Amino acid sequence: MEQRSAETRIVEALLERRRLKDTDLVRARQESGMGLLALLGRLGLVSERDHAETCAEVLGLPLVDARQLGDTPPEMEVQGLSLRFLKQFHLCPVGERDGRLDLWIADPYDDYAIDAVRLATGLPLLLHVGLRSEIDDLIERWYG
Ligand SMILES: C[As](C)(=O)[O-]
Repeated sequence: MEQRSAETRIVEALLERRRLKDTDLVRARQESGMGLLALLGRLGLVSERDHAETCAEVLGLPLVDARQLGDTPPEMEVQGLSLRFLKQFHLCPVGERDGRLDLWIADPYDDYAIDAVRLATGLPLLLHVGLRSEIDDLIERWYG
């Protein structure tokens, strides 16, 4: 159906909301490997909060914060996700309710990562956007 990419719509919304300066965006254009929004985050040009916010607006997804998560994992399995994978992709299973896996995710526009999670777990997902470092903190607190 194919109108514009989720990343493109997020970048456009960052500009329009003035969470990103057009001068900064023009300077950003690879090469660590690095997606555009990744590079903006790494150059210090978009805050984690405004990244999360905008991802949530564009994709219509709920936002979840660190107040909402307890000190140890809730219960449930969950297969196919190594601790390393969680850390690399910055996402974290946080619960299972009505036959769906609640997944806290930094980069909900990344269809490669999501399709990886869908295939590895074999579970239907419910995506919740979280600030990158908050997800990282929970992964470590809950594991390693
Ligand atoms: C470890 As889980 C599926 O119960 O957040």
